[PDB]
Formats: sequence, C-alpha cells, structure tokens
Amino acid sequence: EAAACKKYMSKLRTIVAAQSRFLNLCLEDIYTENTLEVRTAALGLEELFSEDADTVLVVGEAGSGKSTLLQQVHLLWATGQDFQEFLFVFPFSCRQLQCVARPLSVMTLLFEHCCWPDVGQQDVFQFLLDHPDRILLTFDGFDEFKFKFTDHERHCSPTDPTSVQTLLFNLLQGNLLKNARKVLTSRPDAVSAFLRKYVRTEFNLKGFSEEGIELYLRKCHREPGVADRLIHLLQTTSALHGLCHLPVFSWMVSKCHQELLLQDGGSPKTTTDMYLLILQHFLRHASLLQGRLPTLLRLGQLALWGLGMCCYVFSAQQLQAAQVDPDDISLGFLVQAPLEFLHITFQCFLAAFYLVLSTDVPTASLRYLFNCESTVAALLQKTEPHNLQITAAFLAGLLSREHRDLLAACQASERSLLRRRACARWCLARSLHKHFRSIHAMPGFLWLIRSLYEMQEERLAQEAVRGLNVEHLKLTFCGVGPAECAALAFVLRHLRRPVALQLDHNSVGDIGVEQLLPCLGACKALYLRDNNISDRGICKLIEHALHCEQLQKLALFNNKLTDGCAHSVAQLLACKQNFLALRLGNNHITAEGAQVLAEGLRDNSSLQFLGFWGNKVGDKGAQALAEALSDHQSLKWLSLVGNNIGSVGAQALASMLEKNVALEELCLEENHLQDAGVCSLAEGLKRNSSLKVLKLSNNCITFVGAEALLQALASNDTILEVWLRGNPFSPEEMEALSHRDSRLLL
Ligand SMILES: Nc1ncnc2c1ncn2[C@@H]1O[C@H](COP(=O)(O)OP(=O)(O)O)[C@@H](O)[C@H]1O
Repeated sequence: EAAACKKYMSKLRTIVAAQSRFLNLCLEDIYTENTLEVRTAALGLEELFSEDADTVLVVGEAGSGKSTLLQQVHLLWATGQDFQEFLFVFPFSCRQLQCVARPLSVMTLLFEHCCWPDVGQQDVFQFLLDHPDRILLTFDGFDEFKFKFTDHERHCSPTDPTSVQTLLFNLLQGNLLKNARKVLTSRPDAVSAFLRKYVRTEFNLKGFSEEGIELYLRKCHREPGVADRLIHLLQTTSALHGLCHLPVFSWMVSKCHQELLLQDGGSPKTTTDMYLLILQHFLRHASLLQGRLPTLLRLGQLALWGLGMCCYVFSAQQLQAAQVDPDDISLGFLVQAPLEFLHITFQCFLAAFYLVLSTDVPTASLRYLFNCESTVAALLQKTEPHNLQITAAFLAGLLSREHRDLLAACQASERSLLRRRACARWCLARSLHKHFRSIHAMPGFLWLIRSLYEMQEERLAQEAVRGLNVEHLKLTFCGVGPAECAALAFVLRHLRRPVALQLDHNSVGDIGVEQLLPCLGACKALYLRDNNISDRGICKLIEHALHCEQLQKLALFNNKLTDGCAHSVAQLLACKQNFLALRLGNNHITAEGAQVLAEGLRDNSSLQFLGFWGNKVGDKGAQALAEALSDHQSLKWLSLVGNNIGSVGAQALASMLEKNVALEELCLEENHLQDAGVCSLAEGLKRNSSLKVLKLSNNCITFVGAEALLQALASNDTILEVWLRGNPFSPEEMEALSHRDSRLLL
C-alpha cells in the first residue's frame, strides 16, 4: 500500500485522463496546433508555462478552441506527456461553479467539486497546503462567473466556508494556495484591469492557420482521398475556407462533409449559413425543419432564458420547467445528469431562432439586440453583451433574403416575419451612426459589421455608411480573421472617402486578403503587419491594387513574404504611378528578390518610403536597390536595417549618394559595414547635399570610420545626424568624439 497523498495523485490522474481522452474519437488523434500569442513570435501549447503572479490567462473569441486547449493540457498532464512539474491538476468549469450558491471552502472545492480522495482526506489536504507550488488549477470560461462587490473581501482560510467567487478572487491574489499555478480561459470582454494585476502571462488564441485546417481535416478523415477533397472544396470556396480558421467551423465542416461534397455549391458563405447546415444535419438524424419546429422553439426558449439569466447549465427541474422532453434532448443540441448546449454559440443561435419565429416575441423587443416591458425584452437587457452580439448577428442572418422561403414554411403568415425583418433592418441601418456618435469601442464596431454582412443586403450596408466620416479605421488586435474580412469588405466597399485601414496584429492570412479585395478600392492605405500573409496573399493583393487609384500605402512588416513576391512587387512599383509607401520588413527577402523587385523601383517616380528592416538583401540586394535609386526623384526614406550588408553594398549605396538628390534618411543599423564601407559612404557624402540622417549603429565601425566621416562632415553642412551608437569604440575614443562634430550620435 501507499499513503493517502500518492493514492490521490493516482486517482486524480486516472479521473482527469478518463474525462479528457474523448470529446469514438480520441483527443490525442484530433488535437491540432492552435498557436498562443502574447501581447507585449508565437508559442505552442507545450510552452504554456514558459506577486509574481501565478495566473496564466488564455483569451479568445467563442469557438476559438479554449476549452479544447484546457482539455489537452489535462490529457497531456494525466498521461505523463507534458506539464510533469505538477503533482496535482484540478480542472473546473466556471459555469458549473456558478451554479453553487451555498458557501464552501477550498477543501470542499477541491474534494467535493473536482475529485474525492478515497482515503485520508485531511492528510491529502494538508499535503496540498504544504506543497502548493506542485498544484495547477484550471478554470474554463471565466467570463461565465458572476462577480460582485460582496465577493471582493480578503479570505485567507482554506477551511472556513464562503462564496465560490470569493474563493476564486483570493486564489488569484495568492491569499489561498500561494504559488499554485492557475490557468483561466476567457472571452475578451471579461478580462478587466483588476484581473491583470495578478496575471503572469496573457495569451491570445486566434484559431487554426491555413495549414492547421489541413492537418485537422487529415486527422479527422482517414478514408482515402476524403481529406484531399475537403481541402479542394475549401480552396475553391473562399468564404467557407475563411470560416474554418475558427476551429468550431472546421468541426462543422468535417461533421457535414457528405452534404458539402455532394453539391458543387451553393456552399455556405456566412456564419448563419453554417449554423443552418449543422441544424439540417442534426435534423436528418431523425419541411424536415417544420416537423421539429415545436422542439426547436422549446430549445430556443430555454436558450434565451439561459442567456438572459446568465445561466449556461440547466438542472433536470429547469428542463421540465422549460418543458424540454426526452425527444427534444435527443436532437443533439443539449448534452453532458445536468445538461448544457453543445456550444455557447448554439445557445445564441437557438435564441435567435426563437426571436425570429416564436409568436410570443414582440417586434419591438428586437431593438434590444442592437442597443436600439415584455419578459423577452427583460431577458435581452440582462444578457451578456458578447452573447447579444452573437445572437444579433444570427438574427440578422436568419432574416436575410436567402432564407425567406425556409422561414416562410414555418409560418401560416409572413406578416410576422415582415415586421421583424423591417425592425432589425431599421436598427442595422442606423447602427454605424449610433456607434460613432457614442464616442477601445472597435470590437463592438466589428460585431455591427458582422450583423450587416449576415443580413446580406447590399443596400442596407450602403445606407449604414452614408454620412459617415471615417478617415482611419483602427482594428489592431481585434480578432480579425478571414471571415471578419469578408464582413468588412461587404460594408467598407461602399465608403466614398478613402480610408486608412489598419489591421496590424490579427490573423488576416491569405484567405483574409482575398476576402478583403472588394473594399480595396475604398482604401488609401492598408496596414497588414503581423498577419501570416504569404507570397500567395500579396500577389493577389498587388494584382487588385494595380486597379485601385486611391491606394498609396501598403505595410506588410512581419509576414511570410519570400523572393517569390518579387515580380509582383516589381509590377506594383513600375505600374502604380501613385504609390507612396511600401513596408516589407521582417519577411524572408534575399538578394535575389531585391534584384528582381529593384527593376520596378527603377521605373517608379512617386515612392517616398521603402522599408526592408530585417530581410537579408545583402550586398547584391543593396547594390541593385542603390543603382535603381541613383536617379529616383521622390524616395525620402530607405531602411536596410539588419540586412547582412557589408562593404560591397556600402560602396553601392555610396555611389548612389553621389547621384541622388532626394533621399533624406538612410537606415543602415545592424549590418556589418566596417571601416571600409564607412569610408565609401563618407566619400559619397562629400558629393551629396540632400541626405539628412544616416544611421550606422551596430556596424563594427572603428575610430578610423568615425574619422573618415568627420572629415566629410567638414565640407557637408546639409546632414543633421549620423548615428554610430553601439559600434566598437573604446571609452577614450568615445570621449574624443564628444568634442568633435556634435552631429555624430553615440
Ligand atoms: N485545437 C483543436 N484541435 C481540434 N479541434 C478543436 C481544437 N480547438 C477546438 N476544436 C474543435 O472546435 C470546437 C469548439 O472549440 P472550443 O474549445 O469549445 O472553443 P472555445 O472554448 O474557445 O469556445 C471543439 O469542440 C472542437 O470540436
């Protein structure tokens, strides 16, 4: 026999493994890379733990894989594969913890609401209090807790009862189980500033990349050629491919592969289409819509009740109160004996369905979905804003023209649908004006855009944007995937004033670029830094850009561009006589790409800013750019920082400085120019009266280089600054430069 603490270790592993293995399909066979990103490269699950404080936060939209991530953390731990530093892992569902109001202690939490030790309960708990650094607790769906002012009081006792919310507050501070690791998953709304005081690391979960989707479908589909054919479908059906970047949609696609592969279209395009397809699928396991209508309305009523009550787990009494019989439950929407909706998005969908079709819903109540007496209305007002936003988009979608006929089957009279469509339409039409006139609110902007798209009425989008005066649209770090690109394009394409569209730090990808194209003609500037865009994406962007007279700036810092975009870049530079700014830093451009693209730059007259920071254009790259820029009349700023340029390239840039009369700022930090290259440059400055800033930091330059430059600075009175910070100068050489020309910056 073994002591009580080791027995519990083994019990807990056994239970956690058993609860995490499946979701028959094994989670091990199915789990696919879903990258974690941290705000300030991007990390796999394995590095989740690579004040103080002790809490790790995983944030992501609904359906992005947060639950499935935690369940894989559990399975990996319980079977020995990763996270072995923890002797105990305690998984909790926040929506379940919310359902207990009777107070309880840490011991009751761990033992009665997770895993009961067979023997020695008190010894086990003591062991835990004594080794908290070997414990992990996970809390899935933290946004589904209801916190108060009454739950904000200190509580350091592990044995004394209190509210679950007070326990959790104090766990997060380190007042209970100090040094135990915590992992919380949450939707982006309910991460407040009070919480971040106690977070060691905050991660964002965006969804599958384009290759993730492919791996996912290969794991789920082993029958020969089926996965290939689904990938072929996605690569021919862009909007559907874009939806699958969210893991929940990849799941639905996989689930409905038969129906999707039968037709050559019309495939689902919008979010609502996808939810109707999975509804169709479930119904087939039992016109067919009409036949199960009372069920669907009973399910929808419960869903709406749940949302209004912020209740996502229903007890058998709540279920017979809402009146959902066992045939209702068998349909597939309620699961997992207290039940919950298959996913929170199905709760939202079923409530939207109820709002569109139930005779108990007054027309006017729909105004509370869009922000603008009856029980329906009272429920909507108390609903979590992020569930209302989901519900509202589904409502808009169910009321589109595509679905007139489908819904008409369910009614004796269309009068009711007419009234709800008209109301929703009225709200949507004024929603962008309403948004801007109420003074970051841009997540909310995005949901309004989503609802407009779901409605699928071109004219409504046009009305919504009429009279706006958007110049700059900032949507950094906003969860912008491919499908949000489709929604943006649908609305923004009607703008009459060119917009600076800022989508830095999202997951646009190649599919998103494609989906964005229709509104490219409405952009004066497009910022797509840090968005996983490859050569395929930019080549398509550039082809469309050639026909967009207003587009003058493109920024693509930090993507996956290689030399294979160079020809498209050369066309962009040679053919767009309007183009002002191009940022291509932190890609994989080499000397070959730079020589190719440089031909375009030679035939360009208007470009002002060209950025290559972090590529590797090298000597031959620098050479070709320099010769192409020798006669160029507009370029004012060139950056070649960190490009592995040496003396041959410095000679070329120096020969270019002899001829060029417009470049004002030349950024050469972090290369290996050396004294010889700085001598060349210095010669050039003697025949240049236009350059103002030459940056040479971190270039292996010696005092000899500084002397060559100082000599040139004696006969050049146009240059303002020459950066030499971090070069190998002795302290004595540093002292000696300080008395000489002050335009040297050290
Ligand atoms: N990493 C993943 N690998 C495979 N399937 C996943 C992954 N993440 C999510 N899924 C699938 O998508 C569904 C929705 O994801 P879920 O984790 O419930 O999202 P969230 O918890 O963020 O709302 C899951 O039930 C599962 O079918």
